[PDB]
Amino acid sequence: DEEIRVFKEYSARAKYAQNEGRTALEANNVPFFDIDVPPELDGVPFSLKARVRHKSKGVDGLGDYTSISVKPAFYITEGDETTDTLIKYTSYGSTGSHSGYDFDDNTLDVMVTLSAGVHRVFPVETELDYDAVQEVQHDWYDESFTTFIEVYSDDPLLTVKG
Ligand SMILES: [Ca+2]
Ligand SMILES: [Ca+2]
Repeated sequence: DEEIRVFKEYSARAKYAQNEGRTALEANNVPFFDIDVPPELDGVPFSLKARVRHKSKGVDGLGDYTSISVKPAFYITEGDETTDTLIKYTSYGSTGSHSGYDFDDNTLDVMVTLSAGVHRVFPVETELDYDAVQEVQHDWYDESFTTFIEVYSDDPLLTVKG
């Protein structure tokens, strides 16, 4: 069995966000999930992933051939869920028009090194595309063309075996 530890699934489009700290993102209703890092993973790098869908064609009335640059990230509290400082994690960028075919879904795949205890994770889109700004007046904290279908880990360090 190739085990998968699911952390969360999201149906809503992820919001554009710069690294403005935990309080700012929560104020703007950026959904999150918490990960409780156990003592045996205290300060130990592990793999965190997301199934990511980019879909731009006609979204908010955007042109079907408009090129949209994307770069999803996790923003994760360095301290616990009550602290503000966030660390940025990215792994890929993509560009051009996006149809959002499930067989084209991308994978954010990062190495995360965290202290023991709870950390809050914000799945976000970090790239605000200028064509989007001009065509459909997208700005920071608007819903982007990026959706975190599922956040997960297939790292044996995190999964329940079976
Ligand atoms: Ca296995
Ligand atoms: Ca563009």
